[PDB]
Parts: sequence; C-alpha cells; structure tokens
Amino acid sequence: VVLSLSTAVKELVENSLDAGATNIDLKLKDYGVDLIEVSDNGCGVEEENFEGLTLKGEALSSLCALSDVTISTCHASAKVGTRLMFDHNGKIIQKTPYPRPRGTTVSVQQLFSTLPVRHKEFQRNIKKEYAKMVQVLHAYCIISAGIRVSCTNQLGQGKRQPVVCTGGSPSIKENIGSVFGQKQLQSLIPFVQLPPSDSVCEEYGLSCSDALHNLFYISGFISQCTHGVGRSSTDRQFFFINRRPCDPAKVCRLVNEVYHMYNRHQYPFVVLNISVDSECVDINQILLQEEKLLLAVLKTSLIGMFD
Ligand SMILES: Nc1ncnc2c1ncn2[C@@H]1O[C@H](COP(=O)(O)OP(=O)(O)OP(O)(O)=S)[C@@H](O)[C@H]1O
Ligand SMILES: [Mg+2]
Repeated sequence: VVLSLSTAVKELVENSLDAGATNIDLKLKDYGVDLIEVSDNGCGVEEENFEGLTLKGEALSSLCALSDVTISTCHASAKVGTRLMFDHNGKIIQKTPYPRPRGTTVSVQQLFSTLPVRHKEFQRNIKKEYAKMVQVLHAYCIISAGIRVSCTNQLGQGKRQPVVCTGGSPSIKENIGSVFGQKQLQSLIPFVQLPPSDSVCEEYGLSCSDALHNLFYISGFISQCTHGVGRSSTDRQFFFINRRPCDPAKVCRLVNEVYHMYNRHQYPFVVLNISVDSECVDINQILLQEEKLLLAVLKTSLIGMFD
C-alpha cells in the first residue's frame, strides 16, 4: 500500500502513532516529489529488528521498492542511535552508529523513481495528489489530541512553507482551531447524541428491540444550521471510526443531507468520530453491523441540534 502520495504519508504517520510518538514532524520537498521525511519521538527501533524492518500489510518494504529509504533510529535501551540506508530490495546497504534522541526518522527520497510511468503521473497530478495528502494529514491532526503534528513543504531552494501544525492540545476542538484557525470554531456546535426518535426509527424499519443494542457513541463538531455559516463544498468533512480516518459513505450522505434540510445551499464543516466495538466493523467499503441504528441516531441527533 504505497499507491498514492497520501497513502504513503498515512502509512508513515500511522507508524509514528503506533510507536507512541507525541511529536511527529513531516518535512516535504517539492510537494513530496523529492522528499517525504517523517520525524518522531516514539519508541524507536531495537537492533535485533533492523533486518526485520523491511519484511513480515507491510508497506515499509514497499517504500524501499519505490524509493530510496533512509532511517535513523534509537530505542530507550540503546546506548547509541543508528542510521540505515536501504536498497530497493529492502536490504541494509549501510549501518552506522548515530547519536540521536529516542525515536525514528524515516526519509523517502524520489518516491516512485523506480516506476518511470507512475513517477511522471505522480508529477503531473501533483496538485491533486498533494491535496489528497493534505486532507489525510488534517484528519490525523484533528483526531490526535495530545500529539504535536507539524508539516512544512519546500519548493526548490525556496523558503519552507507552513502546511499545518497542532499544539499538542488535549481536545479535538483545540486541534480544529490549530489546523483551520480560530474563526472556523466559531461557526461550529458540538455533537449531542440523542436516543433514536420514534419517527426516525419508523422510517428506518427499527423497533423497540432494534434500539437497545445501540452501542454507538458519537462525538465531534458540525457547522451550525445558520444561513451563510456553512461551507461552499465538502472540503472540510472528516469522519472517523474508533479514531481512525475513514469514509463511511452512508453516514456522509445522511449528515450532508440532514444539514441541507436546514441550509439548502451549503455543506457543513464536519468532524465526527464513531466509537464502536471493533468486532462490528468489517472490511470488504465498510460494514457496520447496525448501520440503520447509527443512521437513526445520527439523524435524530442532528435534527435535535439544528432545531
Ligand atoms: N516510527 C516508527 N517507530 C518505531 N518503529 C517503526 C516506525 N515505523 C516503522 N517501525 C517498525 O517497522 C515495522 C513496521 O511496519 P509496517 O508498516 O511495515 O508495519 P505495521 O506496523 O505491522 O503496519 P500495517 O500493516 O501497515 S498496519 C513495525 O512493526 C515497527 O516495529
Ligand atoms: Mg505501518
């Protein structure tokens, strides 16, 4: 799964999160076309697993096949950090001692250079590819409370441009502020979950028995129903299932729709996390075992907030 620029950065960012990082700094050159560097203060890597970094689903090895990967890392238990250079077959070319703080820094140089067709497509469509990355990055930024995530992009030898930056704030609300400015917050109301209404249940084919296994816990923010306050498109709508950025099609349609019942010419800003038992999530598209109930809960709740 190194099929787009966004999927390459998401994979890297997730690695940092899983490593328990509280600081994740992403450096990009030429919109990532020349360099995508992710620096974190997570747990780092132990020497026993160096040879196992590009091996054993498993996109670190992929990145080596598609680009020149350099990794510096240091575990708490380590006396000294290490700098590693990998060839495209995921083999360690070089290995040298390197004093550095605990954490890992992964450098992806000349992404797709080994696939000349894909590499040029990536350059021509850079705008769209970059835009998509930025969306993914904003998601992880918003939901990652307590974690400082920063990103800069540098074009040519020009100055490093700011892309996004969070302050390690404890709430999602604060992250939204960091990412989009304090003016966006001001046109948002917090999500308030309500039991599914009798009428909304009626239209979904739900009954008194269908509504007790409700295990859905929803939280987040949405733009008010006030005239003008909305957006001009769906460019700022982020959905998450158990803190993981995803795209539940039906949930998205419902949200944008209930909003339109109040604001006809605008799309709302959306940040919604769907907390669920992980055993009720499938992959195939996403299947949530009780979608009707969730949809019911969503609509009821949105209706109650907007009135
Ligand atoms: N930032 C990091 N800090 C510490 N270890 C890392 C970091 N990035 C990668 N690794 C290590 O490299 C191995 C991982 O990655 P894969 O991306 O190849 O890993 P996965 O972590 O098993 O991820 P999936 O399958 O994408 S969910 C991991 O098991 C980690 O031990
Ligand atoms: Mg991974």
